[PDB]
Amino acid sequence: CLCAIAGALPPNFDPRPVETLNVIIPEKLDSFINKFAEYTHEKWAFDKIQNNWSYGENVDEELKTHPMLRPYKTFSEKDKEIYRWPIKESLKAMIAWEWTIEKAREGEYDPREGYNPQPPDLSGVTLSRELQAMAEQLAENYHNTWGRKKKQELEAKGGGTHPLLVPYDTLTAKEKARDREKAQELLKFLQMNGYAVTRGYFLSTPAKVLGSGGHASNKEKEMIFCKLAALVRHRVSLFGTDAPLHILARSLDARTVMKSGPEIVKAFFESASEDIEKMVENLRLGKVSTTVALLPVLTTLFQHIAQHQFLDDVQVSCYRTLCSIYSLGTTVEKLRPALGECLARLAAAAFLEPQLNEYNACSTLPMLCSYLPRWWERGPEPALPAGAPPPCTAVTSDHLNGNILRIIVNNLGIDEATWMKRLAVSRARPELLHSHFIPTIGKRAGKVVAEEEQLRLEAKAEAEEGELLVRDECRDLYALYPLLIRYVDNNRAHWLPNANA
Repeated sequence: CLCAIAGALPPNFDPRPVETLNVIIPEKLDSFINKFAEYTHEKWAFDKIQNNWSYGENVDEELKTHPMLRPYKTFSEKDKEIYRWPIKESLKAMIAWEWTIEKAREGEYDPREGYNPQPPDLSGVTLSRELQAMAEQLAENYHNTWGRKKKQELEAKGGGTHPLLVPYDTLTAKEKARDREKAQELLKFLQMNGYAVTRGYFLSTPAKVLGSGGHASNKEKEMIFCKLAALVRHRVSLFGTDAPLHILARSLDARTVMKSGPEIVKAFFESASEDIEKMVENLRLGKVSTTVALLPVLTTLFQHIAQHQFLDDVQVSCYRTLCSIYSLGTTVEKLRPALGECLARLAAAAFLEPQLNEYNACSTLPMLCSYLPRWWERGPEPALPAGAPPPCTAVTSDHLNGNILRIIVNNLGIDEATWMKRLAVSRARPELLHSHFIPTIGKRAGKVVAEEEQLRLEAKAEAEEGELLVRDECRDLYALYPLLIRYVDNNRAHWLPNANA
């Protein structure tokens, strides 16, 4: 669910300060420290100028005076160290992370009584998001450092807790700002100096590729406890698939990879159903738009050869990849000829869902001729062979993408054959799937004879209601007839031409 949330975004404390005091800054950077300390005391005097503060004998807030308000040149270097200390500890903390801080780009309201700094405007500098992460993590350093000192201190005092004694990610954004702003000046002053400063979303997708690597670890499992977690991770891949550009195509290739490693098991079971949802993720892989994916078809051909022998789950996954072929209808060719080979494997002879998969696979005049022969077979109306022919019917619907309209009227005559078949079960439900193909196939005079089949529905309703009159003094046999007749009513939904009426 958290993955769904981040995917929606894509559209006794234990402080860890880095070691600081042990680290050694190069001495030439200390001259830079002179600069940041200079601006530090100058701007600090400047905010005091904002409130009309001035130098005086002693520390007296009510007197509008403060002794430290004296020029930076007046400081002894050791007094400068009092402001250098956060600077040196910060830069040493960065060198412990070995963040680069090096020479590069060229270096650079009534006035009040007393010392008068005229500061460069550091606060206006624009940190880059990588550098914003750097300031975020240095502020995280102030957080963990002054916070670790605060925890060891309060625990030394026998005290309880403080609001800031928290992991840095916890913070409300303005609390992040409380040290982020001090770091900003730390890094904003760096960028204003123009010095190179480095650690030395799409991240969800790259992490998905990392999931593909952990999936290679799952291939290591295919070599055969973590693997169940890999299965829940596959479920996460499904829910992430529900959330679903070239890197995304790379992810599609990863989907082909996981589909293949799953395909090794193709020839507990709920994880195989997760492999089916993973096949839907393969449909998402079809959505993305190297040739290794075509190899998946090559296993499909030999699996098709297994069909000649007459397990089934591999054929179902092939039906799902065929649904991805329907996505191609919403959208290597020799591998399509291999799909024609599997079509021959179905042509040799329950597997009707795989037949529909072939109808999806349809998405060259010889195909039209064999389809005409299939119409000749349609003339014959053992019905299970027609159920196999339903794939040829939907493939014929694919062929329309003319004469195929009148051929579709002949298909309506085949539906009349289905009506004669319907005069008195689950194969009839497969015929209802064929009726969905008729919905794809959607002349009135054929629907007039079909209306005569509706008259057969009237005779059937009459005999059935009369059977209910027998019930007044069993009906379930008439119920299934009412259901197939309801499928014929779905064919009437295909007939919905009302404007012509």
